[PDB]
Amino acid sequence: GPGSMCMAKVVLTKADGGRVEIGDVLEVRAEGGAVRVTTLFDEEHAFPGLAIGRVDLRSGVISLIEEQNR
Amino acid sequence: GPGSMCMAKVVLTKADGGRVEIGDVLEVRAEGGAVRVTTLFDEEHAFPGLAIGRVDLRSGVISLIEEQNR
Repeated sequence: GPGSMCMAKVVLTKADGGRVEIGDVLEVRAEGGAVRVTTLFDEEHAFPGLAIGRVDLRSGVISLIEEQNR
Repeated sequence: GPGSMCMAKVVLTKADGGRVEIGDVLEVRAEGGAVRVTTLFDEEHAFPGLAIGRVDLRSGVISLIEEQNR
């Protein structure tokens, strides 16, 4: 199989108050105005006005929050 | 049954310019003015004026950056 590795899921909330979730994530990045997310299958996603809030390596979860410096 | 667990490292830099690294990280949390870091062995570290910059599950690496929202 693939051997030793780690992977996770991202969860976030829209300006509408709607929840959104992304599986099979290999990396997450906070830019100077947005959060970026990239999967095992090379799909990239990007969300303006977010920041990275919490990370958990036991559960395999990342939670994003709405940034307040903007 | 196989082990489902993962852990990371955290990397950051002090206001004195001193480089800092933390191993065996279980979870990380950005509060409204500080980052907190908790280990697999129930130790804890805390750092005011940081935010989470990157989370790289492929490598097991978390990177912190200086908060601009002060």
